[PDB]
Amino acid sequence: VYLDRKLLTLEDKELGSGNFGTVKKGYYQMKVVKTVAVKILKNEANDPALKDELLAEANVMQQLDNPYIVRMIGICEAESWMLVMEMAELGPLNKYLQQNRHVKDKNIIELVHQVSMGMKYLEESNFVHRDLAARNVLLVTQHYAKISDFGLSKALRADENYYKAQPVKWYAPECINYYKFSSKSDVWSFGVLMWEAFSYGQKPYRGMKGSEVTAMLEKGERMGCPAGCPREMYDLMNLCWTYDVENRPGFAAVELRLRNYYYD
Ligand SMILES: NC(=O)c1cnc(N[C@@H]2CCCC[C@@H]2N)nc1Nc1cccc(-n2nccn2)c1
Repeated sequence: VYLDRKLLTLEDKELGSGNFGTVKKGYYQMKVVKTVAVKILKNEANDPALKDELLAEANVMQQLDNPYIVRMIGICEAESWMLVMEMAELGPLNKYLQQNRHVKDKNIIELVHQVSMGMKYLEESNFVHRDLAARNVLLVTQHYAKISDFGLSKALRADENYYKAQPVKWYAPECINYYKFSSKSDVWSFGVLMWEAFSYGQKPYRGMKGSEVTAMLEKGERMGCPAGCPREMYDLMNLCWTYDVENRPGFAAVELRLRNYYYD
C-alpha cells in the first residue's frame, strides 16, 4: 500500500498537469527498478476532495486487475501525496495521434479494440468509469493501450445497475437528463472516444456549448465520419450513440464487433 520516498526518483520536468496537481515520470526500486508515472497532489494534498479523488482512483485501481487497465504500485506520503502507477511510456492517446498523423487506420482499430476489452472487464466487474475519453487512454507501446484516470469511477452495488450522481461532450443523454451512469453510458463515451481516435485527437463537438450538444443530439444529429475512418467503425460509433439506453449495446457486444472486424 505505502511506498518509501527514498526508493522513488522523480524527474523534475512534469509529463503534464490537471486540477489534482502534476503527473511526473520516475522510477521505483521494488531487484529491478520499475518506471513509474506519479500523480502528485498540489499544495501538500491540502484539499480533502483531491485526497478522496486520489483514494477513489487508488482504491478502484487496487481492486482492478486487467492487462488494458493501468496498474497502481502504491501511495507515497512525502512532500505531497503521490499516486504511483506503472508508466504508460507513450502518454495519452489524443496527444499521441495529434503528433503522429501517420498512424494507420488498422493501428487505431487495434488500440480502440484493446480499450473495448478493458471496458468489457470493467462492465463485468460492475464498475462505471464516468470519464472515458481519448485523454484517459494511455499508450504503453504504439500497439498497447490501457485505460486510466479512475477519479470519477464508481463500484456499483450488487442491488443496482447504475450510479445516481448528485465532460458533457462524452456523456449519454440519460447522464445529462437523469444523472444515471451505467456501463451503457460508458458505451456512449466509448463512441466519442472512437470518433476522437479516428479524428487523430481532435476535440468532439468543436466550438459548441454543452447545451448545444444536447440540442443537436436531441434532433437526432451525430458528429460526421472522420476523414479516412472505415465505414464499419463509423457504424459502431453510431451504434454506441444509441439514444435509448435499453437498445444501446453493452461492452460485450462492442468488444465482439471490434474483435471480428480487426481479425478480418
Ligand atoms: N502513465 C500513467 O500511469 C498515467 C496515468 N494517468 C495519467 N493521467 C493524465 C492526467 C492529465 C491528462 C493526461 C492523463 N489523463 N497519465 C499517465 N501518464 C502519462 C504519461 C505521459 C504523459 C502524460 N501526460 N501528458 C500530459 C499530461 N499528462 C501522462
